[PDB]
Amino acid sequence: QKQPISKLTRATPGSAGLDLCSTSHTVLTPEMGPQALSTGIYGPLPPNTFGLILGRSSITMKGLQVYPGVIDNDYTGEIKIMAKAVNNIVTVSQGNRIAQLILLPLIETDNKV
Amino acid sequence: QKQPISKLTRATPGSAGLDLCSTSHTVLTPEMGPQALSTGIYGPLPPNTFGLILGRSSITMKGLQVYPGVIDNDYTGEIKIMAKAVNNIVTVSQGNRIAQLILLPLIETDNKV
Amino acid sequence: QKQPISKLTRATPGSAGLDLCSTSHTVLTPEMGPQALSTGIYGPLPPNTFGLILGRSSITMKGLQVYPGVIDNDYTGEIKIMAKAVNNIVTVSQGNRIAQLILLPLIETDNKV
Ligand SMILES: O=c1ccn([C@H]2C[C@H](O)[C@@H](COP(=O)(O)O)O2)c(=O)[nH]1
Ligand SMILES: O=c1ccn([C@H]2C[C@H](O)[C@@H](COP(=O)(O)O)O2)c(=O)[nH]1
Ligand SMILES: O=c1ccn([C@H]2C[C@H](O)[C@@H](COP(=O)(O)O)O2)c(=O)[nH]1
Repeated sequence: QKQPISKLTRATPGSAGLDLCSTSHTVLTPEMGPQALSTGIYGPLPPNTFGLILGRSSITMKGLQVYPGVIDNDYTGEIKIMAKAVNNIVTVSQGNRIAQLILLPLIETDNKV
Repeated sequence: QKQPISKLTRATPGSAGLDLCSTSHTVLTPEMGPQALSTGIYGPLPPNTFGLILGRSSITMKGLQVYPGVIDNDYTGEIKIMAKAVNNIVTVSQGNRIAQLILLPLIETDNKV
Repeated sequence: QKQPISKLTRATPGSAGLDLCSTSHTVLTPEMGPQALSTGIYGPLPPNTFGLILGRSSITMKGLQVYPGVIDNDYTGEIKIMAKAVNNIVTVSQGNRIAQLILLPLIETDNKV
């Protein structure tokens, strides 16, 4: 876009996740293995939070696996969805909502950096 | 059931997850792709929390993949486990503990709803 | 090791995850299904936290799936990474960073234990 994370929207007031759509039309087959789908949405995240990319249930049930992804607080690049056709040929259309971004507290530890 | 989430139990005091068993006997093959397993347990969740469904390690190691699922705070339907046989035929018996529900803080943002 | 979790390091100040490497050389094929990779790193976790094991994006994109794993607060054994070659033969070398440990708040409920 570059579009910030503040332009994502959430389905309902109770929704845990911010919806992420692909900006591309993409056809995916099982033998293709993981593919990085474009979102046009960019990091970074609110202070003291990090992000988790997870699939939507309807999409997962339709045979498209989204691999859990961690977005770091200070990531400033494009948020991509890591996706794979499980059994069937899977077609993603431009603007389909394919994943969700969940925001979570970033816990501070003394681990060396 | 309908059974609320307050009837789930946790393995040990330190357990992060609430145990979820299937209420059905189900046989799963790899070529079947994702299947939604019944739990008889229903949303909604404590205030300002959302839920994450994840597999148990022993089950995952036995060849049954549970796909991460997001339960929204205000979801009032039945919590299903999205499961797939990875390589082998997998048999689930009634009342086997197949997944776990982890509760997490729901972070409020200004994103449009 | 036995090495505590306090010896893990994080890539950048903003990194959500603590890096986990395999201590073994391991070759993984798709027909092998899930394998538990050794880390030499042991629980337990900071008070009132639990742990989530997730893959790294580059590794996932290279065809190695890490299955999400839950580390309980009071787990005192070795943290293993549950991994599977998706399509291709995957080779893991000693000390490759293959996964990440994310720490999360442990929410207290009244569920029976
Ligand atoms: O599903 C994902 C996973 C990661 N990333 C970006 C954000 C992360 O901050 C960065 C580095 O990822 P890791 O290799 O640390 O997981 O890659 C994504 O866009 N999507
Ligand atoms: O593994 C899952 C994922 C989702 N849901 C229910 C709860 C969610 O609030 C609802 C909508 O899911 P999403 O499509 O937003 O992920 O479906 C489940 O029961 N199990
Ligand atoms: O990916 C994983 C998942 C689990 N465990 C260990 C830590 C958990 O506390 C313990 C029991 O796991 P569950 O069966 O409750 O998920 O196994 C791991 O080392 N790695």
